[PDB]
Amino acid sequence: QRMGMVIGIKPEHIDEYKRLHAAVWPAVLARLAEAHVRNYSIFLREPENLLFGYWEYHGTDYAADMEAIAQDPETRRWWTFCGPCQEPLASRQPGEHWAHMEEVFHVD
Amino acid sequence: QRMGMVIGIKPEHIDEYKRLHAAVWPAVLARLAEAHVRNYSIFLREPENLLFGYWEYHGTDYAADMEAIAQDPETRRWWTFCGPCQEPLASRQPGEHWAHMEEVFHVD
Repeated sequence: QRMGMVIGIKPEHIDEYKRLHAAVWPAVLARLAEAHVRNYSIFLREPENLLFGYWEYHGTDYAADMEAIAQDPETRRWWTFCGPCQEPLASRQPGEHWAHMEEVFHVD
Repeated sequence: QRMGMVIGIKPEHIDEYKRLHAAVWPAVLARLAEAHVRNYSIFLREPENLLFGYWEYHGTDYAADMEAIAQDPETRRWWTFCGPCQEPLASRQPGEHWAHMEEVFHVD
């Protein structure tokens, strides 16, 4: 089960965002493995200033495991550094930070 | 070796684009495997009207295999139907159709 998501990034914080993601806290990565997320990549487009997230989720209850991560106190701390670099899409859904995208094609 | 790429889509052709990619010609899919492209997904964002492509390339000379595909007469026919649905990024590089994105994070 694949997922693609998109969020804006403030251009003055691209280098900071990059620096953070060159060394993600190993427990945050462990919290993500624990929620069955695998093969997770983030890609940057300039000058449109967009981040595109891609990951494969091998779990059973997505909205559960996502709420699990969301109150793990150390992941919560981590997001205090990512967030101010980010610019959630004005067109996103209520409750969304990253905006979910619709898969229209796959081939193994 | 992962790749992420982005292109715009004309919103009046989203349904056509979706219809085409629900049943891609098997020879196009086969020539893509021939060029070592695997786990290839495309995602749609509305209302921003962006397509985000993701694939993993297990080859050894990317720029070669990408012009192998590019004059395979069936794949060229195929692109006669995708292209007109698409809107290449004004900010893209000369010679680009889809625009390359920079990976800034990965975890297995």
